[PDB]
Amino acid sequence: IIQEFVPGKQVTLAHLIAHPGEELAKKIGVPDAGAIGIMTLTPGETAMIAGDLALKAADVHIGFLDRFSGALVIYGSVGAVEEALSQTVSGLGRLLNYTLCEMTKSLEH
Amino acid sequence: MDKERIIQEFVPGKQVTLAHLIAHPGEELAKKIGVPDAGAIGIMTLTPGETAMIAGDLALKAADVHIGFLDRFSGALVIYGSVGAVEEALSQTVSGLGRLLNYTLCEMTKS
Amino acid sequence: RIIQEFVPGKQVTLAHLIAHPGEELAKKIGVPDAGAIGIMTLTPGETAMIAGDLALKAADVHIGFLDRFSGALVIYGSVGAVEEALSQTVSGLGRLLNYTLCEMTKSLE
Amino acid sequence: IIQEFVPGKQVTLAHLIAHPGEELAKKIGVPDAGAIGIMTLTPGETAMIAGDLALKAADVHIGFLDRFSGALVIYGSVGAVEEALSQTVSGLGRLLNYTLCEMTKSLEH
Amino acid sequence: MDKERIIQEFVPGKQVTLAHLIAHPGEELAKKIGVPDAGAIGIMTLTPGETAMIAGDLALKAADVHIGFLDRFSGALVIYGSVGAVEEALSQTVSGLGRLLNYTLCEMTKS
Amino acid sequence: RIIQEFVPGKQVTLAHLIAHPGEELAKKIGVPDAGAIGIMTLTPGETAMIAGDLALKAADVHIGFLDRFSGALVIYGSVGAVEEALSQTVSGLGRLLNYTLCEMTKSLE
Ligand SMILES: [Cl-]
Ligand SMILES: [Cl-]
Repeated sequence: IIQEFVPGKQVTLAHLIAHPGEELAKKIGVPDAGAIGIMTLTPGETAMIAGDLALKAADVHIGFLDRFSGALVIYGSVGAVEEALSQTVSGLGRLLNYTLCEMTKSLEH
Repeated sequence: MDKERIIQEFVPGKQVTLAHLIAHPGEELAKKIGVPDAGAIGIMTLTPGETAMIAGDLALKAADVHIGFLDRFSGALVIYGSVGAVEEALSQTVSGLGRLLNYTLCEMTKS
Repeated sequence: RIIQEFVPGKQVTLAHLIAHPGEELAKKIGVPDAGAIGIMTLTPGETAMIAGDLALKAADVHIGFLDRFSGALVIYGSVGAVEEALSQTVSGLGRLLNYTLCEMTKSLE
Repeated sequence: IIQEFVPGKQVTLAHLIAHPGEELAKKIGVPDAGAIGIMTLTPGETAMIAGDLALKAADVHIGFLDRFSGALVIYGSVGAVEEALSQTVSGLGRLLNYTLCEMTKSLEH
Repeated sequence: MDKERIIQEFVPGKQVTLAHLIAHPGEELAKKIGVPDAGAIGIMTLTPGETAMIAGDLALKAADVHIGFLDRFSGALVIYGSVGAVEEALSQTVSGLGRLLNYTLCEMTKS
Repeated sequence: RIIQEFVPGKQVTLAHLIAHPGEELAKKIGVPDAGAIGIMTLTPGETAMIAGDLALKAADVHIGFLDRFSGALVIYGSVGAVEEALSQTVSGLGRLLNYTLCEMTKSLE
């Protein structure tokens, strides 16, 4: 039989990369910051909503925001990126009842 | 052994997944989204994706908003204007899709 | 484990008769102040033109809305004409093209 | 468990509309021709391949060709559109092993 | 009763579905596809869609072809050039995706 | 009948060690004439940067290829370094982020 589909509302991951470094940062065209934070979101348009939440949560900036894939990549100090990721995931839960993920981190060194 | 392949038919459901008002997006976010800075940006996700065209027309007729972009393949509709205008456009677009085309609807949400 | 090869289904998802919409509702929908309005949705969306042709060939109706890709068709005319157009279009899509079909629905105020 | 997916190669329909008429033709932005032929194809890029096969099969022209949906809409005389549809479906089968459909028609009147 | 909703995880397979040479497309078709008239147009479909970027780079390095368009969301790659160049680019792109990235491959086909 | 709400899975689909590629193969791939090349593919594609960081943090490797969206990562360095980077990256994606994992594969000529 025909299967009917719609997008789910999900944060697939929300990951803090501490001190990614020059090589990695250049490859993805983001500043060589203290941290880069990456979120994968469904539907893809969520990246626009998440970008707003991140910017208002902490002193971070947007590396890139892609409505197609749903990727949101932010950068700034390690503490600011951690706070922005945490508040963005929690806000998507509170405002829009997203299925959430745990905040994960890759430490410096 | 290679995985078995099976042909599967799929149809999109008729659903508005997001209808969200971003109040006071700021310059950085507006530039990254790729629309002019405005009082508000409205974000909709439509399934089937092609409903974005009808949704854009409903939005324009409801209030003094502008189309940022409309993507019939991904199902995105992004509008901008005043907070009040964007709110009204989102509300009336969702209502219209429900009333006239029997869409499953989401709540109108706001940041 | 299997690999699913995705292909589109053919489905009529709405086939609705609005008997005597009246001046205000006709204006809202964007059609003349007709005896009836008929609203159909189907997928694939580009096949709305197929439904449009079947409706026109079936009865003395006119097209209020049809485009290339939306999968929505709005027709208008007398109640009998719109009823016949909807009935023959749904039946035709099922018989000729093996669409999965919804029930006809109607509103009268 | 995670479901893995890829596109299938399918002609979902291949439909000849004889004498669609001014109203329908204007709505879809195609000339008011003797016939309009519509094919739905997966993957969507197939519409580009099908367009070539149709144009070389008969004296038809392309109304529109959409790589996103996979729609191919052609126009011309009833006989030319019938031949182009028939040869396009058969060619996709021979050249690319597409899953095919039956050719369908909506008659004049 | 409303239909039950179930969240389902999906992943794209790694597959080249089409790698097709359109010889002598003609002016009408080239215009509708939206590329210059050339001796040939090459059409590829990639899954995951994002592989279109790597595929375009493989194509350019293999032969004197040009990118018509490359769509990382739909998985489309459309190239153009001489029949010989397009044939070589399609062949080497498919081969490279298989050899280096373990893609499931289609046959190189031609009209 | 059910409505499926689609969300992306997390999967590592290739994790391959090429020991002593040699001058010609290194040039073909586009990296220095290193002791080893490591090739990974994963989805969602934008998460290649996560793998890149884990690889760099794990061992003395360099990134030959990484971009924003492709889901492909190429690293290079000594055989031991590339082996360690691949092993720790695959393990890390599984443990930290609950990716579904493939087996490590290797080629030596
Ligand atoms: Cl910083
Ligand atoms: Cl004609």
